[PDB]
Amino acid sequence: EPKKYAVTDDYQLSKQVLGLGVNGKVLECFHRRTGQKCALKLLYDSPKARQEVDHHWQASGGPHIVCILDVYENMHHGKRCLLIIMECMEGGELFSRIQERDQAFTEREAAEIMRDIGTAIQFLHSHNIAHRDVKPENLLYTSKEKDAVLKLTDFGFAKETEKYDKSCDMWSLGVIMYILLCGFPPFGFPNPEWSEVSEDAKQLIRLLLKTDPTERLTITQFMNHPWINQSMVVPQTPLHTARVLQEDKDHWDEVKEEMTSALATMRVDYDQV
Ligand SMILES: O=C1NCCc2[nH]c(-c3ccnc(-c4cnc5ccccc5c4)c3)cc21
Repeated sequence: EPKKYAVTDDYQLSKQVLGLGVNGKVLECFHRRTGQKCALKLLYDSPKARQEVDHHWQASGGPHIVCILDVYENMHHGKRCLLIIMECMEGGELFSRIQERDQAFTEREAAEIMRDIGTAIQFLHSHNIAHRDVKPENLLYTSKEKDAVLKLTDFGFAKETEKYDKSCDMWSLGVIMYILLCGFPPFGFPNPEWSEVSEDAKQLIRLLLKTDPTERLTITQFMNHPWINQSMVVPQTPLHTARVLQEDKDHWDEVKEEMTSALATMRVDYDQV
């Protein structure tokens, strides 16, 4: 299953960094014989690294999941490492693409995005995998083109399960959906940004952002909600999202940082009350 020969036999590596995960850095690379641009995640070997490889491998091929192409077990700097070769997500991050629109971003488009993310979580939860770190850095597009596909990645905190772990994914969906609809995170629905958002959308968010994890919707309830299930019928209402993301771009790193912190807090064995 994992290739034991040198990854450089098959791939020409670059030093262009494409992203950073808890277990390793993500580099650009090129398949030596097809020329296809790909992404290489370098994981120094460990049980956590073996878990990530195992979980991403099982999830690879599922809807809206970044696909693994190859996995290599190599020696690097005298250390045993695992190299995950993934499809190159040349469209970049979800919210950067929205930010780079001027053009109308509609509530229907947010509903289609959320349905895509929910489809990925639905696949994972039906295979007893909870992601536990769904966040802007992990939501990527296959290309900069209009027909790009949104996919989830990074299984470094994934866990084979537990209703609590799955409810942390559902909380992530509510946070992402909140930002999708107004351009700032929930950490009420203030006017003017939320003035014209439908009642279905605000109802779904409140059901996902319950403080009590047992009160949060499951992914099945999420996918059956009319805002998701009937996402095509969702009003084409133009949102403030792109404009707000541009206006607040200097604070975007802080938004990502506190979401990362909130997600890590949900993963601790024992937390304060
Ligand atoms: O596992 C991860 N944890 C943290 C972030 C991340 N990005 C990736 C990743 C994977 C594949 N392609 C990319 C990628 C992202 N952004 C790009 C922008 C422009 C060109 C290529 C890009 C590739 C990123 C994986 C991970």
